[PDB]
Amino acid sequence: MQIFVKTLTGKTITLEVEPSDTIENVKAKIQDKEGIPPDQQRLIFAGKQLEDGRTLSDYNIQKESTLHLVLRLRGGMQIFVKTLTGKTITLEVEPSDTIENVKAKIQDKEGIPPDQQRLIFAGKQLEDGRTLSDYNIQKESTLHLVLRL
Repeated sequence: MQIFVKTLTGKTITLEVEPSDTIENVKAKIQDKEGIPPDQQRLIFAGKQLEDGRTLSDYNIQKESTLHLVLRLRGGMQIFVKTLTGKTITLEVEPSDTIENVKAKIQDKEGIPPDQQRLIFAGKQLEDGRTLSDYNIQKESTLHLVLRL
């Protein structure tokens, strides 16, 4: 089971894969093969950005499927969002971003509706319309993420 990951310049990276291999795994094989760090890699198939926690079968990737690899330099503001199971999810954000916005980023990466997310910082349940600066959330600050009861 071969798949083809193609870069902007039409460079092909060919990968031997299995249905139950995750996207994180595919990104690791790319790092191994090309020297590109997984955190700079974005993978696209059927016009969908592919999520680390999902498998190739999840996305209906079969033999000789073609994926597109898109690369990012990255800017200067990350925060950590931490579940009480200990999964740390890192996010690229700006001071003027609202909690609503962060919650939409969490939706993408985890599949959790915003109305079900509770974000906690400095011991407070964070409000959707207030900003990171409002709460003095800074570079490499950690927010707790917990579910609606």
